[PDB]
Amino acid sequence: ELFSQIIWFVDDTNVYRVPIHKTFEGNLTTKPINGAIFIFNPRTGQLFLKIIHTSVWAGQKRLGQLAKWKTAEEVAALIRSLPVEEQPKQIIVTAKGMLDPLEVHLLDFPNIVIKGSELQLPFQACLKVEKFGDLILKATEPQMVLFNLYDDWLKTISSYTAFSRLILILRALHVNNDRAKVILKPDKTTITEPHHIWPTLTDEEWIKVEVQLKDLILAD
Repeated sequence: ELFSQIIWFVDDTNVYRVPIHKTFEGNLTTKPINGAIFIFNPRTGQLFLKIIHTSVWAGQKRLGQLAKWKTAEEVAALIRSLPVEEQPKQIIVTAKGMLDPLEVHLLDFPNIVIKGSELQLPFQACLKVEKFGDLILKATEPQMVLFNLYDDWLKTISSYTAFSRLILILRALHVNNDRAKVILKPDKTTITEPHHIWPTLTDEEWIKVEVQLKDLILAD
């Protein structure tokens, strides 16, 4: 199932980013900031972060549409740089407009099945995590960076449990950033290792955190 085959979630929601601002003259700004494609392996925790520099948009119209195609191009490029045995067997998109661009970009990979999903998996929230947000903001050229979004969790829990824990974190951060961060710091001495994304907590502390995140998402 979702935990067997190499599977990737692809999120395009942060690729083309135009902050909403009204100029002194009363018009909306149109200038983009750097974005990123998130490509996520839910069994291993592996994240490929492709940073999208604003220079790539210079020139053309209907950039929201074009960004779906850019995302697909970059997914295809990643696949071609990997050995066959590391290539995904399934690609899952939560955005419907990704389906046709991916289908056209992956015609050379007949093994790869592309499907849509109604799952709420908001990588948007990673833009609020400073490790990622700063890296994206400050980039001066495109590049790709590797991450392990499960930290050391798989030493003691299953991929299923880790995936659930991550979705709860991202969803909580997405609906209520400030309260999510409070929940994720239960003690003054709670820290996050420099190479980790998330705090170091005991598995009992995580049970309690996970209930509170669920509650926060339910409260909206």
